[PDB]
Formats: sequence, C-alpha cells, structure tokens
Amino acid sequence: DSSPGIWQLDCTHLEGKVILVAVHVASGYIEAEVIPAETGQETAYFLLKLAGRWPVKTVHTDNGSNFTSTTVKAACWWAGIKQEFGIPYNPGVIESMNKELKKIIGQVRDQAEHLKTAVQMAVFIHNKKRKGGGYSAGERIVDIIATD
Ligand SMILES: O=C(O)c1sccc1-n1cccc1
Ligand SMILES: O=C(O)c1sccc1-n1cccc1
Repeated sequence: DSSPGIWQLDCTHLEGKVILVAVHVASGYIEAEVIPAETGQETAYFLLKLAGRWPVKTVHTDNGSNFTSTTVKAACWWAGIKQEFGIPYNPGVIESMNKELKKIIGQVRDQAEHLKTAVQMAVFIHNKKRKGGGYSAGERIVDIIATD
C-alpha cells in the first residue's frame, strides 16, 4: 500500500454506464474513464494504456475475479505487470476515493453533455485542483516516481 509501482483498478457505475477507476496508491492520483462494457477486454486495454504512461509494477483490485480474464493476464504479461498481494481486503481508502470521485462528477455533471467528459473534468479536479505539504496528487505522483 506504499510501493510507488502499485495501482488499484475497480469499476463503478453511474447513469447506466461503467467507470473504470485506477488509483496510484502511494500518491492518491487517479486515472478514470467511462468504458463501453465491464469486461476483461476493456480492463486489459486500460492496463496497457496505463502502463505506457506510468511505471506500473503491480496491480490490485477490490474484485479479484476481475483479474481472472485471460485477456487481462495477457496484458499483464506483455507489459510486465504482476498482481499485488500486500493489500488486504476491507469488507477502505480506495473505495472512499472512488466515492469522492463520484461526488465531484455530480458537481460538474451539468457542465458537459456526456458523462465521459464530466468524468475527465472530475479527474482533473481531483488530481490538480484539490490540494491536501499542500501539494496536489499530480504533484505527489511525479515526485514519488522521480525519487524512485
Ligand atoms: O470479460 C470476461 O470474459 C471475463 S472472464 C474472467 C473475468 C472476466 N472479466 C469481466 C470483467 C472483468 C474481468
Ligand atoms: O462540453 C462538452 O460536452 C465537451 S465535449 C468535449 C470537450 C467538452 N468541454 C467541457 C468543458 C470544456 C470543454
């Protein structure tokens, strides 16, 4: 829950659509997108995209069955990603950040036609505008990774 290579991926639902949320656990930085279907294929695609942008070493999820997809495992394999086992399940920080992201989405929803755009507005607010040495999550992730 503190190595700089750990990301957590989960799905949540809004307006009948699926939002995939990835959290960089050490910093609190978020990546999220609306995806057309809650599937292993979309999970795998997202992992490939994420790993090309950030150094992804291990991945966790609050729904372990997500990672039983052979397409997910192939994306893993190709990108050199392993599964994270040092984070126990809380039947939660990451769950709460997901709930906070949904709150931000609601606050900006009427400023965009499509949910996908509101989600990106909320990610921007979460990573860049929120501050909590009073840096943003975007500042924290780059500092953590650069130091590593
Ligand atoms: O998409 C699939 O066909 C399979 S099969 C085993 C797990 C998954 N999955 C679905 C959502 C996230 C992962
Ligand atoms: O208003 C919209 O629905 C779209 S669609 C693509 C970008 C935007 N947007 C949102 C804020 C500023 C621009």
